[PDB]
Amino acid sequence: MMTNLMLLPDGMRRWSQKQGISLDDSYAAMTDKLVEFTGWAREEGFTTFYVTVSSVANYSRSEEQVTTAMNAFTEVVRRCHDTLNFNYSGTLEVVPERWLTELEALRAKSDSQSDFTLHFIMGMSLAHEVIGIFNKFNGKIPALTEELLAANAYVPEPVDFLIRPGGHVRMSSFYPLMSPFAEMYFCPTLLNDMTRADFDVALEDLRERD
Amino acid sequence: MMTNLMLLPDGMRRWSQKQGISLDDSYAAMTDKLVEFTGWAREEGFTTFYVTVSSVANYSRSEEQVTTAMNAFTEVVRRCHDTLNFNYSGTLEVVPERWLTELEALRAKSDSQSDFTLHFIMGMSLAHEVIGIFNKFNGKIPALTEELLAANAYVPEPVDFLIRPGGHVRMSSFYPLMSPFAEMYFCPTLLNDMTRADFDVALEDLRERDRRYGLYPV
Ligand SMILES: [Mg+2]
Ligand SMILES: [Mg+2]
Repeated sequence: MMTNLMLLPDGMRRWSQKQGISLDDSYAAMTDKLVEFTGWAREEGFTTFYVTVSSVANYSRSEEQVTTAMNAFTEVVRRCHDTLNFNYSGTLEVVPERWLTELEALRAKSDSQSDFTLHFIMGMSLAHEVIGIFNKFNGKIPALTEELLAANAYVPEPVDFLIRPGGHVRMSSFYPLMSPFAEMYFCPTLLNDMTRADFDVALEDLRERD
Repeated sequence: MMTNLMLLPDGMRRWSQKQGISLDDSYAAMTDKLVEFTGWAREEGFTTFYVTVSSVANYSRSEEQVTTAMNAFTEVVRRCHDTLNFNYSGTLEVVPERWLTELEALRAKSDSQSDFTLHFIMGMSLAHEVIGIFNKFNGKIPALTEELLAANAYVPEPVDFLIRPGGHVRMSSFYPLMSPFAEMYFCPTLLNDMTRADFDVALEDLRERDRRYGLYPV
């Protein structure tokens, strides 16, 4: 029975400024924090933990900025893939090949028998998502159905809860297409400053709406 | 630089409970409030004021509830259409045809030369929107382009700012397809309790935000 959580990581540049460290070191703190967060989500019973790694727009950051971020996200998977199920999706054509190749090999040997999945979405953008689905089925089916759309969306199931730390109240190209009933939670805390208590009080807020 | 604004109306049933009045009278207050809000948005220089009238799910309400709501939204347009440009879009097949006929007549009588547009989206639901676009172009084009998608989405441009009163921190069926970087503002105030000051401080919050569009500052 799916119960799933989506995180929109944010605040690494601001944290690097706050701490007086490089962007690389802030993204290293992000890797550590996302491993923590993945374990919190698993402990809390979520069946999939979705992490929005990147938008299409993000890949127009500088080459160094893209490498910093993509390496830091991939390092989460290097550390976790042997003890959870790893999957990924998105507008893969904008993801630099080096990261796609590495993430695919990690996916291929990840722990497929795990009841818990870490799922990365890369290159998020509703317009690119819809264009890809259209082009796959164009002329090949009589009509698009809700089932076929759900089976081809980047996020493969409805998202129950979405958390965005870092102070910005916006989706920034990360909205999950097939989640009309998702509950959203925003907080100012930068991702790298989030504690388990911060996560727990976010879940109190999210769970106490229903 | 030009900006637009979208409002997600919410809170009519709770307001009827709070005020001790019928749902119909709460929707009458909503009509009054939306006429106010439309004027505030125009005064603030927004090019278009978008109102998310309904989701597809809304049309599973009772027939009386649907008529009450659709009449109350249409009354907004009856009152203001003569001095602005009115347009509408959405999953129109789920809207009872009476309202489509009246709204089309009001659009025809509205001021197409106006520098301000009131735009209603009805039957919002991204799955239905996408399915409608697919079925329109299926087998008729070699590939879907961003340009064609933008020209056929319910909301005809990216939305800069959207406001959701009523306390729910969620987008329901109302997230605008072609707005990756819309700023969202939520507040607990029920729509029918919102004052001009409430609107003004929402705009302070929205306008102060640093919009980055997925990039870092240069
Ligand atoms: Mg950021
Ligand atoms: Mg409501």
